[PDB]
Amino acid sequence: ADLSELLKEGTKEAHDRAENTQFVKDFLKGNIKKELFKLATTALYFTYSALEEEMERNKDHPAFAPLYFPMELHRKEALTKDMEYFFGENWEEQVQCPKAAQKYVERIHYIGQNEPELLVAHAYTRYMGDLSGGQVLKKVAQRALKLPSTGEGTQFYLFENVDNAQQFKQLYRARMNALDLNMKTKERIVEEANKAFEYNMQIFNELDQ
Repeated sequence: ADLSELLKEGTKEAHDRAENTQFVKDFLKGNIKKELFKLATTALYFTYSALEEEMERNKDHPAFAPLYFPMELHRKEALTKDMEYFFGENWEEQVQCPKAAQKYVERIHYIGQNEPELLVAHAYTRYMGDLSGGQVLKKVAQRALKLPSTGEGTQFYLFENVDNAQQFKQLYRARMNALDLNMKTKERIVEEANKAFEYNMQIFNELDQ
């Protein structure tokens, strides 16, 4: 069967779990304050920094190269602008990676340096999710926090180099389904994706407290 299908079905439970967390529900209803949003943004910065470091490291690797999309997808530069907006120019001195997020970062670096064929598990749970929910989540944050309408603080949510999200998202699935993979390697990818959903759930719970 198709990897994209195995992932849609084999991660539906862990997807709904992390999606039904208290943080996500409070966010959708406009009930997240600035400092808490700054903490959540800090966590995204170190997470995407880690993942994109490993994607660059494996940009030539046959089990990942077709999905290397630095211009279309990478978020580190956008998240840097948002950190600059929320904390000022010396923001790096002002923040530390949260404990649950550091555990996820370690797992990203381990996968990128030892089992690169599973990197697609972490890319698929991140950017494909990010691509669809971007505009909806951008709007609620701008309103809740009264952010400038020139976009400062929400650049993470804008994929400036992707003309049509729906068309790119189709092209990405097709590339993923065309990766030369036996049925064993495929199932490891679904399990690593469930692991990723679990890490993101633990990051959300840490933010709730």
